Amino acid sequence: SGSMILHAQAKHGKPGLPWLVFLHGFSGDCHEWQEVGEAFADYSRLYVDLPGHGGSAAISVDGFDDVTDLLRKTLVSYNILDFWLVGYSLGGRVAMMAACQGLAGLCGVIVEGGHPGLQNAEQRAERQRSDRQWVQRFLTEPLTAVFADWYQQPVFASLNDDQRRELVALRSNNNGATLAAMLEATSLAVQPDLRANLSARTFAFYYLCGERDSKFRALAAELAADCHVIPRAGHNAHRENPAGVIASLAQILRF
Repeated sequence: SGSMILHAQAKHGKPGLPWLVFLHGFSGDCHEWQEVGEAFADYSRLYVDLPGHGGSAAISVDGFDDVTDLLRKTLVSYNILDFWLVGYSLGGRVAMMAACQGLAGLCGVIVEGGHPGLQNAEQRAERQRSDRQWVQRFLTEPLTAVFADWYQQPVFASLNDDQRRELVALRSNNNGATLAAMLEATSLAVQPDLRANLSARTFAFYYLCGERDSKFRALAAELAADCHVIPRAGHNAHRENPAGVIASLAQILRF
């Protein structure tokens, strides 16, 4: 279909300052990080749509290598030469994979909710089982029906009914086929265990955790990261406490 890059929204800041390149989570889009990112009016900001999502819905990938290649291509096309990657959940995993492969111009990586990888064949088989079942639902069921159950998952337990309904309605603005393909392609089941790579890193790496997010606080500690704990926040700290996340990002980026 032609020479492709990822769809993204660019905001230009001061010349000489780095770009902040933001990566959303599964089912989301490039609006995910804008409430937080637009606080950094002096930086340039790139809000990327991952394959299968937003304006990148028609861009398919077979795995992380394809995603990393597309991200690299996109950065080159925008002439982004110095940048931070900031990723939430799947976007955090994309950021870690790309940084570990190696990206020219990378200043550092900041992750919220990004799993560094499973550690044995057993955990992987089970995540593969779970992801395959979701994939088949996204591939065959009306999106609203799938998302209705999606938001009943334990990670969303802290939500109320109005919030769940809102999210179901919002995320039903996606395509099921492209979401399914991306879910499969970048499944945690096929991701390497990045602990060794992260330990041996030559780039800066920071972790943000909602106070209530015990799962990712534990994972951040496994990565020997001193997590920036965001008060009054759970599984999506940048959404639940945007001012707190802005403060933490300012502490990290500006010093």
